[PDB]
Amino acid sequence: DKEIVEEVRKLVEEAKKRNEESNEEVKKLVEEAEEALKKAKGEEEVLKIAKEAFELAIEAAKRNLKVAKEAFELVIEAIKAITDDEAVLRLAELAAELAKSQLESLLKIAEAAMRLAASAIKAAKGDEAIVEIVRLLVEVAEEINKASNAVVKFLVEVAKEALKVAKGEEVVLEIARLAFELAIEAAKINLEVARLAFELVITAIEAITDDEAVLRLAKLAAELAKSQLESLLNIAEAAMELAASAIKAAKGDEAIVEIVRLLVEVAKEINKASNAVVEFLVEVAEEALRVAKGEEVVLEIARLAFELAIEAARINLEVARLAFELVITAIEAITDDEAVLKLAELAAELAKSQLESLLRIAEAAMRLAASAIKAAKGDEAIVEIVRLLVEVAEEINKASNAVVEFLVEVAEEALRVAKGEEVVEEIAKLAKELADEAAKINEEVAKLAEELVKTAEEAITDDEARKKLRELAKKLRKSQEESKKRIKEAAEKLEASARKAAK
Repeated sequence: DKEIVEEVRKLVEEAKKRNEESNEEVKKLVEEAEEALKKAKGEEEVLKIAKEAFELAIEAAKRNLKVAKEAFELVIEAIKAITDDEAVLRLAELAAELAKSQLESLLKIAEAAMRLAASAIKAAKGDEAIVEIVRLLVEVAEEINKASNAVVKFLVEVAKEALKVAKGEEVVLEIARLAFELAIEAAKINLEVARLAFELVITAIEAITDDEAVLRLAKLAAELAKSQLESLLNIAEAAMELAASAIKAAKGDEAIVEIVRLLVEVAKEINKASNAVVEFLVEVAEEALRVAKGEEVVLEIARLAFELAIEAARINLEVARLAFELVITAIEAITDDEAVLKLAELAAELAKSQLESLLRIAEAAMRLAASAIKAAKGDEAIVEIVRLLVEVAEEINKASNAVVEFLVEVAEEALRVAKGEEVVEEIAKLAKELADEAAKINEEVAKLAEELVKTAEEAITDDEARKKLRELAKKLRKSQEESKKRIKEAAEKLEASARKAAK
């Protein structure tokens, strides 16, 4: 019991002092390369130094996983024994502290690699050398996400094992709460390494002369942005299974509402981290549009940033769909009309989050195009930017509709189980408001898009381009009116469900 609770306690301490030595050997490793870069008078030699230095950091990241995986595998073993639920919780808190250490050590590795790339950029005179540096840094940061998610997948595995042994309810809520906070902590570690790597691409831009490399730094920025977004999506998928497994061993209804309530909060941090990395991506594009002197390059930047924004709305949508099936699952294990009414609210709260998240994506692609207009000269290239823009807007309506239909699908299940009359009435109340909040976003998006076509029409002369820009304005109002219709039809389908299920 305590003779093996003390054992894992001593295993975590050494694993944390190995991590403390892990990035210690990395800080010394970076300073050496910085000393060599400072003195090495070369250009193919600045790259070979950064290359093998980035590779040493990638290996040290794979080392931290070899420690954490062997350490987590041991914690699982000590859970196989131990009868006391009062001492599984001890073992569960020890695993959370361990994974928070590996992720802190992983962030510290990327920060040291972040320094090395900047040292490689000063001692690099050619544009071709700068771009090969950033392409090597994106390689390191992409393995930092992969190791960060691996630590998360192995922690939520430790939680799953401790849940099967858990007999008491309050022990389960603690296990769930402890491992949700780690997914949240890991979500912010991923956002930290994104902002760092994005600011390096900025300093890489400020050293570039040609317009060719500026496009290659935007492509390299778009690569990391999808990498950061899918890395957060995997985190969301990790907390989903932990939420489902925490419910299979959940005692009663109050424990399941609280498990879903904690689940929603994680899905929030995923939306707020997704938003923050999309804004960061747009600034790098804005820093790259300001310096671009050619329209053949300006178009390629906005088009790449809009693909990111579109893919952001789709990952915003999957995280919603992940959290919505889980809410449906929780309703299946609820016997109280009070705890099923409190599962519809937390669903309608996760819906308002995805829409405010969708809007912030839209607002980001707005100022992206706005900067593209100013960096564009000629009515033709201006219209194509608006074209690529309302494409983003059309995928904001569709993702909004899908967000509402997912919520109505959840209301349809809570209704079928709500055997009480005021519950049927309450579920319908809090549901139609998300449709009013949906049409409110659909109008906010349109106003935003309305300012942009007016902006484009001002910097336009060639009458034909005005006809093209007029066909897009008609296109945009068309898509948001359809989206407005597909939202009323959802509330109409749902208003005829409190009718059936109630007297």
